[PDB]
Amino acid sequence: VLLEVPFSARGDRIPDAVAELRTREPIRKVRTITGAEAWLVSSYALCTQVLEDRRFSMKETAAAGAPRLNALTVPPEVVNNMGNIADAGLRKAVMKAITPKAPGLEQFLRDTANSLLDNLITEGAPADLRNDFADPLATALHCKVLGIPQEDGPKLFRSLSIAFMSSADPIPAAKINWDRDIEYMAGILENPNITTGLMGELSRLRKDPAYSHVSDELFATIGVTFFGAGVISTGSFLTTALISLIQRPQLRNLLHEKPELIPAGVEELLRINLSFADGLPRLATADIQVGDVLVRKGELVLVLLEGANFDPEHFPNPGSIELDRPNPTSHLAFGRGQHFCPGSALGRRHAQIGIEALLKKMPGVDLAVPIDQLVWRTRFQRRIPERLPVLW
Ligand code: HEM
Ligand SMILES: Fc1ccc(-c2ccc(/C=C/Cn3ccnc3)cc2)cc1
Repeated sequence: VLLEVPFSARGDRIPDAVAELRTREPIRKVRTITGAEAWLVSSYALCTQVLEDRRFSMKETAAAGAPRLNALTVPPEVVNNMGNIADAGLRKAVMKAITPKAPGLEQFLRDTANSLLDNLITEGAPADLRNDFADPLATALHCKVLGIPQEDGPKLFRSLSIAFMSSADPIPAAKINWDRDIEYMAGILENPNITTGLMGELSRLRKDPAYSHVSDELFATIGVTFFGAGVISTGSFLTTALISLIQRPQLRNLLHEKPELIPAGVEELLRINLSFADGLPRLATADIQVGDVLVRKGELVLVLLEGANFDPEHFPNPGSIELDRPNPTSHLAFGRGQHFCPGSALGRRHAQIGIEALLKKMPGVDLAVPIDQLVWRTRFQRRIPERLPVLW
């Protein structure tokens, strides 16, 4: 049979097959869960080529009749969300609202992490570091960043186990949740009490004549999409980074003893992270040579992030965490090119503060079950354990 993607939902180890593929066929034909054919790209060189050539288009993946990685979970126009934000003149305001350096935000993150951890310690081991630490921390962070009530976070969070599904077919619950969450964000924009964060700023610009013909639809869409992408990405990254750290007691102890090394540690944890369950999809808008393959206009290309990030040509001894690499931020964990993650700095800070807090409170943190007992979520856009049971 034609090789099927994805290879494994496990986020604790890279399949031996990725390295064989990278060496022998760094661009290779595969079949996606929809039955469509696609080109899987797995070397640093070819992954960077695709992501830096805008003729491999994110927007066009949404075209009717295209070969699909998975079913849309947002309206087709929303696949071009960042381009819509740019065209509306809103990129700078969005970026300023989501920087980790906003006054009080870092201290809020620290206080929230420490309170979550104190609750776990009071209750006693075992603790679930995903559902009762990493995801709540992500959720609290994004409510603060958006300027919305903390008590609204849990309901918004509960859309995400459906919103970020990677499904062969359209998902009826995804539309129900999308429409409801859009209505929530539209109400937020009409709420005079919402004056801070991303939604407070968007509410102001919505009433500013310089933005008078931006649609109410776009303003609410920004709220739903930034909450969803930010929460799912940060909660999932921190969860799987904590596994990688628990798997490395020598590194855990070093970062505990020398917390000034945590930023370098988080950068390597980003590099080796397996959180993205599928390659990043793009549709060719011209015939383009990629390695030994002439990709044809209309074909689907999938950029495998761990293909690039474990490439031994670019990252020697790729499975080893090294805090002194000469090319440390040159990984693709945040993508590359036109669609580079707009939340990258906030995502770094969320993980840095979360790990700093956990190592101080739980220096002896260890898995409370054998690692093979973790239950890896399937048919999802991220690789995550359903529960992360730890002791300390
Ligand atoms: C460790 C945390 C995160 C990781 C690993 C991550 C990863 C990524 C990656 C790989 C992309 C590129 C997708 C592509 O090119 O197809 C991306 C884009 C995106 N990220 Fe993140 N992200 C993180 C945190 C965040 C946060 C905190 C936010 C917002 C608050 C965010 C919002 C977005 C959005 C809206 C896009 C789409 C950009 C576009 O279409 O041009 N992400 N992210
Ligand atoms: F009910 C729902 C349905 C869908 C969503 C939803 C889906 C996708 C994105 C954004 C993906 C872009 N992206 C690429 C890499 N990381 C992130 C945002 C929100 C939220 C609630």
